[PDB]
Amino acid sequence: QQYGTLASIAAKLGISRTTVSNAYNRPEQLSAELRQRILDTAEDMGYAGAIGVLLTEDLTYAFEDMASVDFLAGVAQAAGDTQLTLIPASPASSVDHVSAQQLVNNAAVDGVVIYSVAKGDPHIDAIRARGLPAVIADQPAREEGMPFIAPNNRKAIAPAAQALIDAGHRKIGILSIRLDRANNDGEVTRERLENAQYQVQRDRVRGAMEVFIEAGIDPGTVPIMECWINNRQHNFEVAKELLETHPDLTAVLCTVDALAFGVLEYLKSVGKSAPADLSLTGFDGTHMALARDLTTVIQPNKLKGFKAGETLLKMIDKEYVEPEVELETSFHPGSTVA
Repeated sequence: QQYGTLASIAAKLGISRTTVSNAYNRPEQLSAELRQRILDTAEDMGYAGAIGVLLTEDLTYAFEDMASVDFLAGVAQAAGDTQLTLIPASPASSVDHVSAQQLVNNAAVDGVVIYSVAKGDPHIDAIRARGLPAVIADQPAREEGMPFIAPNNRKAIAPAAQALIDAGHRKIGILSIRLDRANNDGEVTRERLENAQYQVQRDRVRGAMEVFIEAGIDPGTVPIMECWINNRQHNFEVAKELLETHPDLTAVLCTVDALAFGVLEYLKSVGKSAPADLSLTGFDGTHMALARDLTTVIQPNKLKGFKAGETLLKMIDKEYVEPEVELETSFHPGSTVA
C-alpha cells in the first residue's frame, strides 16, 4: 500500500485528502463524477480456506525461536487472507503412527508446510496416508511427492569452520540442537551422530568436521555436545557443560545462532567474553545475531518461508512447482574472529 496513499491521490487531482476519503466512506459528500475520478485514479495507482504448518516442537517455538519466526513471517506473506494453522507435533520417541495420524487427520487444513522435521518422523507418514498436499522446509529431504526447500547445509557451514581454522584454532568444540528422537543432552557419541535422523544438524556437524579434518584435526579430539530442547535455558546449560568440561577449547562452532547466544550468556556469567576468551561462530543470521555482529552464516529464512507457502498454494491450485530448491546462504565475517 505505502504511506500517504490518500494524500497522493488528492495531490494528483488537486483536491483534499478528506475529499478522497469521502469517495470511500461518505459518497454522498461529492458528485458521482468526482467519486468515479477518485476511484479510477486510485485504480491507476494500484490502490478461500486454510493452510497448516507442522512443527515438531512446542507451539511456543513458533514465537520464541527467532529463526522460526522469520520463517513463519515468510509463510504469512505467501498466504495472504489464508488462515494459518500451527500444528504442535511431539518429537518424543514414544510417538507411534496412531498418535501421529490422529493429530494429522484432525488438522482442518487444505495443505501443510512441514517445518524442520526429522527423517522417519511418523507425522510425515501420517500426512502421506491422508494424501495432504505438502511441502517440506529444511528437512526431511528426499520424500516422494513433497517439494523441498533448503540451503545446502554441509556447504553453508564450511565458511564458518574454515574461518575458525584460518585464525589458527585447533582445539575446537561443537554445539548442536536435536539430533534424533531418543532424548539426549550433553556429550554426543559417534553412534548418535552417525545415525542422526535430524539432517541439518547432522549435516552441519559433518560439513564443519570435514573442514577440520582437511586442516589436520583428528575428529575424535573435537567434543560435540547437544541440547534436545532448544531453549534459552538449555542453550546456556549445554554451553556451560562443554566449556566447563573442556576448559582448553579456544573456539566453539555452533549449528544454530541460538546456541551461540547460550555461549555468550555463559561466558558473561563467568566474566569472560568473545572473542578474547573464546572464538565462536553461529548459523542463521537472526536480527539479534547481526546486532551483536556475531560471526555466522546468513540464511534467508523469511524467503524460505515465502517460497514454502507459495509452493504449497501452487500445489493446491494444481500448479507446477520445482521438486527441489536450494536456498543460497552468505557468510557474515562478523566480530567474534580473533
